[PDB]
Amino acid sequence: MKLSGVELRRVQMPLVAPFRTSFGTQSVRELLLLRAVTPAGEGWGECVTMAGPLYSSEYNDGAEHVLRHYLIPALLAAEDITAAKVTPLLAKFKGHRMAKGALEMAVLDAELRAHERSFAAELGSVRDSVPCGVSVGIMDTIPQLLDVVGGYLDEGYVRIKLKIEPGWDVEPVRAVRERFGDDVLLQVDANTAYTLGDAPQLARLDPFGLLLIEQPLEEEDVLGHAELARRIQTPICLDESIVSARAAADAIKLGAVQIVNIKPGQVGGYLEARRVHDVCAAHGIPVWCGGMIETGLGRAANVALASLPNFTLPGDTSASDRFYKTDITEPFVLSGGHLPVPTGPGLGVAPIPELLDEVTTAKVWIG
Amino acid sequence: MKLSGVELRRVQMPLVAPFRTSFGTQSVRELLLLRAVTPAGEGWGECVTMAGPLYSSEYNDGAEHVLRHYLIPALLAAEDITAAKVTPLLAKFKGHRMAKGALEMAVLDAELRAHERSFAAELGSVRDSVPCGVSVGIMDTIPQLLDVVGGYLDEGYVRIKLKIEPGWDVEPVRAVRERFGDDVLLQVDANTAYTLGDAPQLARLDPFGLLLIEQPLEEEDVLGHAELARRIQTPICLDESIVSARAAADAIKLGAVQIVNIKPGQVGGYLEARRVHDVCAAHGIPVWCGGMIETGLGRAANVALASLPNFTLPGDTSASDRFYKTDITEPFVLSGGHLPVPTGPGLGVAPIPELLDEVTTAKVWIG
Amino acid sequence: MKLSGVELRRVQMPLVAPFRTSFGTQSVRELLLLRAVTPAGEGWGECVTMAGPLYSSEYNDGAEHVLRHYLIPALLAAEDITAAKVTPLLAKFKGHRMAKGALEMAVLDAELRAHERSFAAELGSVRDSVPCGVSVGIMDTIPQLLDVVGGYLDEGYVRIKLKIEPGWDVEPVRAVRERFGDDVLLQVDANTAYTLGDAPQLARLDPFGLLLIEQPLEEEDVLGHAELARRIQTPICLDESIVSARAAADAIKLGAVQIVNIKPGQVGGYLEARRVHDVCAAHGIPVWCGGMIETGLGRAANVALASLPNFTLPGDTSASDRFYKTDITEPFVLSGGHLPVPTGPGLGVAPIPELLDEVTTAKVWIGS
Amino acid sequence: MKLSGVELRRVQMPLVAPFRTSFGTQSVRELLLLRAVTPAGEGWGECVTMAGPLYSSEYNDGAEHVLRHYLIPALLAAEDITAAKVTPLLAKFKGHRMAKGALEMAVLDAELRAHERSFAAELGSVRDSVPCGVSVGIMDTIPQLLDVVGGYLDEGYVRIKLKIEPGWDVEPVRAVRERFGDDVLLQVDANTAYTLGDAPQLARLDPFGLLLIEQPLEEEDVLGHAELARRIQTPICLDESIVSARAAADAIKLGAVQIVNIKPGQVGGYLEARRVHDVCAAHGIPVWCGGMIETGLGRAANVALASLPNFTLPGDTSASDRFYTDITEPFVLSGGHLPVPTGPGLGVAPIPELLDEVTTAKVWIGS
Ligand SMILES: O=C(O)CCC(=O)N[C@H](C(=O)O)c1ccccc1
Ligand SMILES: O=C(O)CCC(=O)N[C@H](C(=O)O)c1ccccc1
Ligand SMILES: O=C(O)CCC(=O)N[C@H](C(=O)O)c1ccccc1
Ligand SMILES: O=C(O)CCC(=O)N[C@H](C(=O)O)c1ccccc1
Ligand SMILES: [Mg+2]
Ligand SMILES: [Mg+2]
Ligand SMILES: [Mg+2]
Ligand SMILES: [Mg+2]
Repeated sequence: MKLSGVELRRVQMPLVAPFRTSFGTQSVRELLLLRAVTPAGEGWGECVTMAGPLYSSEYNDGAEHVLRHYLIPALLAAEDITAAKVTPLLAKFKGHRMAKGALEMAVLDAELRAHERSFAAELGSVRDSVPCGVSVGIMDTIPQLLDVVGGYLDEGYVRIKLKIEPGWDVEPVRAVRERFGDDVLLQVDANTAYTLGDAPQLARLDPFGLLLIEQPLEEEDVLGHAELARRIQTPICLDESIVSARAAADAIKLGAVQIVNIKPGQVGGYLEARRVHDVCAAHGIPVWCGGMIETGLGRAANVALASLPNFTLPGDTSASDRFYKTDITEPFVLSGGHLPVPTGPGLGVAPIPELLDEVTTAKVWIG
Repeated sequence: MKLSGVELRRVQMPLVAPFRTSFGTQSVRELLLLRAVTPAGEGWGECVTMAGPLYSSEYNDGAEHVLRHYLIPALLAAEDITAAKVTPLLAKFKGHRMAKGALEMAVLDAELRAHERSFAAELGSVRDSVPCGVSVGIMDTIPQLLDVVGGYLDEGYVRIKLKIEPGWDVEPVRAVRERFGDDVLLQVDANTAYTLGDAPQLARLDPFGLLLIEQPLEEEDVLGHAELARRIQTPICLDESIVSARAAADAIKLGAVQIVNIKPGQVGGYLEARRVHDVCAAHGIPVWCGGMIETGLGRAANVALASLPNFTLPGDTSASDRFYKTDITEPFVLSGGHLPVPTGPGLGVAPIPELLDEVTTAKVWIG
Repeated sequence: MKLSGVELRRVQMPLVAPFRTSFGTQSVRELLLLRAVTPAGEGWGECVTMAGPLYSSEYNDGAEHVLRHYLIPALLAAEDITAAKVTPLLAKFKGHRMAKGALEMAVLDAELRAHERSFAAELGSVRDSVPCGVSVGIMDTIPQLLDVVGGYLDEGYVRIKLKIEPGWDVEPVRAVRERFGDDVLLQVDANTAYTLGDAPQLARLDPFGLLLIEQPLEEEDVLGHAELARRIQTPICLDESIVSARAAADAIKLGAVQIVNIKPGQVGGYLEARRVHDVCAAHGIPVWCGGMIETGLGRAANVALASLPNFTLPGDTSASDRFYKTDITEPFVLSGGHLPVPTGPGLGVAPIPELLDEVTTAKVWIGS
Repeated sequence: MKLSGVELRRVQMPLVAPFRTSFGTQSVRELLLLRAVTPAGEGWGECVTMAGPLYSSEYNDGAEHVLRHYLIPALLAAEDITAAKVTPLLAKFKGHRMAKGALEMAVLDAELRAHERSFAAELGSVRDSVPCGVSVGIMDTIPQLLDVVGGYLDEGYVRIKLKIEPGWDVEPVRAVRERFGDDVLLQVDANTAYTLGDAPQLARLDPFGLLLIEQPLEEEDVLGHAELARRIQTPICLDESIVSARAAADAIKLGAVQIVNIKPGQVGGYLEARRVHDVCAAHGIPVWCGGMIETGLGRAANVALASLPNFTLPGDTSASDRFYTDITEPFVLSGGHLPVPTGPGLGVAPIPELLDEVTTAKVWIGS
């Protein structure tokens, strides 16, 4: 396979409801989409960067620049290209895992469509549907949270994940546990908002039987997470820190993590994502799939990934209408708390051209 | 697809020269071959068991029985099969990794042929050819050994591996180093033939700068290998002990292994073999591909596997003519110390019926 | 003080000689300069990013973008500004340590000039001049390397650092040792080019008595460096991995490093650089100052930093004419293998406008 | 800058009420004050030594002697001095951290005023006010204590700290918890009064939700503190043991401490105090600022220091009217907080009428 070129497309899609996290409230999602063109056909990738560098150092403009001037040219200059060979060819470029992963996603989509093989087949799926949780952001009031959580439970989601913050942590959890019982799968995500010194306060969440606390401390404080694991009873889940299979290996060796959140864009592609799943499986560490408010493209790839054997916890693979009234692909519709693994070649979904054009704010061809 | 059936075939192929290890001399390789047939097409698998349970608990007759009465029936009874689902379907059957791996190899060959995809593509190859070492057995004299080793170096092999045993260790290595110099990649394999108490004698191998010592102690004495690593300087390579990705993870955690020999049949298939490669890579542990005097079928899958990124030491992926004057497939011919990674769909090679029938001693159809 | 604005100036400076490292041969150094303007006066900062993201994830264009659209706007919106408050104000922007460090450098220059205090005073200098080593890149032949090393020793540099790479390691070190003796302070830098599996080959460096092997493995493989340290004899020095005081603390706790290279831009500024120095001092770990082929501006701040008490090994603070025939500032001239710590307010140095304009390829004003 | 001289002053100041700790009952605080004179201006330093060697080996008379005959001469003999060079210049004198820290304090005030820069600026303050706790000494009865702490809570203090001793520990804590509730920030300090053999009693303090136990065992028993920390559940805080940044580093490496009390005079000055803050911060260890019943001079420097980012627990930086009247502008509590001074240097200076009023001795060491 020789890479003919890549179309970078900048897309803006409005959310049905604002989503508030430890670093801001967002009403519209700005995305970066890649259409890789090979003699065999087209392939699509999605970048999980956002407008600004508030979640990680990568953001849309920087991803677009590094892709346009380094990564895509490097692949275009290669004598032969395959999805597996993408990593060695872009290795001399330090960092930029989300851009690399988006590019690899597009390459792998094209490659697999050429072989009439799905992402689920290539990654090694063993399930035909995946159980799906939902991630509920920070709310302004407690009743407002209880209402949103009850609505999502009525829709059939099998797990609730609450974004927590200093000043908004023990109370919601208590409110949700009191109104909805102890049998609901409940977990929290802190987005690096705490410090090892906040260990007593986080221990106040022990009686509520959460499945996990996701990334309480800073991205690079792996040892601090191992220390925190000794002081609380809720299992520690790492997200922002898990950027590679080697990173998961090291965090496990150090006792810093008991459950791993695999974000394919964050680890540099779905291939590395499978590798993270595999090392965690070898060490007895459960994994689940993380979300980034993706379109149907990334959502489809994520459902494929989430059907692998060591995904023993429901992922952040919600339905399309949880974020978008109109997805740019075939919509993902919740059925009994589950999503069906796509079966078509490649991603099993593709942009609907009229819908994609209505949300396209920019496009450029690199060739 | 749905598995339509499996042709189980017993093959007897004579070796160019006897091959002697700490547990016996092999002169005729008795093998078990599998032909899986689906509506999509054919696939070939090879079992690496031997006639008797001298290397492991698995042997040809026992493999045939467990395949015929448990594994193949279980796969035939599934509504849908994929190479990835072979492991969950055969999970209720404890053990029998080599038979399972052969069955998976045949299913995967058929699956990949249906998609016109090579083993190298599915496993994640990054090289078009692999560098090849050779494994030299125990000899009667030192001059014999020196002549055989020089003959293999003149053929262009890039690494020499010496089978060692009590009474045949320090002297052959000294002889090889004195006759051929310090630049030859040299390593030894003992096949569990030593004991922790023999640690001083193995330390007598320190001055010669071997790459590794392969399986000094027994299959289950992993802790003993960690102790041996504290007592000797030559890096320790585990073979018979590496039966799964979890086994490798555990041995790495215990400081029992610094280089891993991946034998796909021994770990239960090529998919598990890739998982072992990935687990080792996350821990900084180099891997290389192991041999079992396979035919061109297993040899082709081995070359594919050995082209993955963390196979950073030359494997036991020798040419066909080091073992067989003919071989049942298109031969693997050494060119500049390298073997070319097959590019055809599936294994990229298939049996030549004329030759295969000449060496078949039994065949049965299970469907 | 409120920041009135920042001038971003892009500069292109030709090198006296090519400089080759594990990721390329460089003939011209492309730089970012920041001119912070406050009611009290001016301050200068320098970014240590390079043209492309070959050394780290940050590169010139990306640094300029994040500065222009996030960091400088964030500071302009601050009611009160001090160099110390730069870190909390930019905390919500993850990463971009080199851009942040350049901005903090400019703010700190302005603040210290407003208070008539030098960088050396603010950082805690204890000596008036610093000893200087030199970093020599990969060469084409061994004789070329021997000639360059002898020439640099004749200039009076007190330490030699050789860029090493797979295939160009044991031989250059053996050659330098044989010709120039056992008393030359010698050390090597690999720029992440090796792997734990390459441990035997790096052990072949054990007899030549190097001070350190700098960053043999990847940035994020800290455990791998501790394990290499168990298998070899030369002390392990971390460079690319030391991005913060917390990073240094963790590497020391894990046994991954015995000597730390402090690159102020790499850790996000000179205040964090001091913090790294203090952490390493508290654990008995020597530090030395790292270079990024900076102008006289970054060089002045670097010698100031390198005059702190725990910088007990010569840093990559070479003289100006080692890289540039004409520095944009007053030059730094080697005197007996030392450079003098500036004494003026702030950096103790400022760009000479005729010289700076000759090498300026772009400039933009971001302001209120 | 060339030190012109230092005026040594003995100050005797009445406390609002006696203050009792496990090492004695206090009725008047005798202190030692320093007036450094440089050509650029004046600076004031305070020594935290007390009348006798009851808290540490340093006491007022001995501090004055080592200053008058060794430390001040050494600084006077120097061509150029800066606050930073004070430590290297007095380094050949083993020990005497409190005297050196006071001398450094005065030199730094003079230096900072000469550059019209505050202490908070040099140290790197990021907050304009700091939250203040109060330290309550041993009382004669349980109700007597409750009146004192309730009065301190009515004044607006945000944390209550109780001095403990053999015979005064579980009971005062139970009383405060039941009378004043579970939301009061409460901690205890033993001043080395217990042993590892007393570990059982200190385990009885676990149910009441204290923030920490300050210095249970002797200053030099760091290992015993790590042994204790395994055995009890309330966090361990070290005070007397933290005498340098290297000492905090060593205690953290040994697991002997999770919260550090930074006493600038005890660690040898405010510069070292900042270094201790930075070391703990790099290790994820919260710090808080400690008091030594200082005047407004030490109180101003302590408030500045306590406004650095890792002071995440309210320090012993109580209001001036908790002990005194003060020889500077009093520090008046506002909503449980004190304001960080903004003037040059300390931002405060003695009011001559009040300073002379309490001065018992004066001597000039100079040129
Ligand atoms: O369902 C979805 O798509 C979202 C789930 C989600 O919260 N993703 C991550 C996280 O776990 O931090 C995230 C990342 C950035 C902002 C907000 C959230
Ligand atoms: O090139 C080849 O196929 C041979 C390499 C080799 O020695 N394989 C293994 C081993 O490591 O014990 C083996 C195991 C059992 C019998 C014979 C060999
Ligand atoms: O003398 C100087 O300024 C340079 C010294 C030096 O080598 N700096 C670093 C390094 O350590 O790799 C570096 C980083 C990137 C390119 C080239 C060098
Ligand atoms: O509020 C204040 O200034 C005092 C707080 C305090 O108790 N300081 C220390 C200590 O922690 O042991 C101390 C030292 C000497 C005597 C009495 C107390
Ligand atoms: Mg998360
Ligand atoms: Mg073997
Ligand atoms: Mg370096
Ligand atoms: Mg105390």
